[PDB]
Order: sequence, then C-alpha cells, then structure tokens
Amino acid sequence: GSGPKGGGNAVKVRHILCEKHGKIMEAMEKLKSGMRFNEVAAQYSEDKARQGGDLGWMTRGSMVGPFQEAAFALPVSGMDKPVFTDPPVKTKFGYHIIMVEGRK
Repeated sequence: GSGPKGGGNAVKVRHILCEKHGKIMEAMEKLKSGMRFNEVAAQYSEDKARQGGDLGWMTRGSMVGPFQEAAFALPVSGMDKPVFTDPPVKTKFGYHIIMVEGRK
C-alpha cells in the first residue's frame, strides 16, 4: 500500500564506465561527496554518461541482457551506494556504475 505499484517494467537507469578502473571510484566518490555529477558522468563514465547521460525510462527486453539482468533484477540504486551488488558491474566493456531510480 505505498503508491500505485503492481507491475515494475521500467526503471530510471544511469551508467558510468571507467576502462582504467581508476576513476570508477573517483566517480563513486564525487557522486557520493556531491561533486560534479555531469563531469564525472561525462568522462568518468568513459563512455556515454550516467548523470547528464542518464538514459531515462528503460524496460526489460529493449535493453540488452546483463546490464538489465542486474539493475532491473535489482531494486532501485545508483551512485556509490547502489543495491546489494556493486556499482562498477561488468558485462561487456569493463565495470560501469548503473543507477536505477524510478521503476514502473
């Protein structure tokens, strides 16, 4: 009884990857310290971006597999304090920080 919730097919996910695996934390700390949310998402994501790159509503079946198998299968999360798993998850490009926030 906490809001109209009886499906859960979309979630607000964001991603940040660090081929060097050195800024993944610099990206995990900044986001946790409240530093640059867009710059870190800009480069620390060594790819698209998590904050400003925050893709948006994403439903299973149109995402991929592993990237969705974790976040989706995992409760909301993101930043340096995601769900039980860890932000820097591996799937096919190193460890990326996935932040799901707003399921459907």
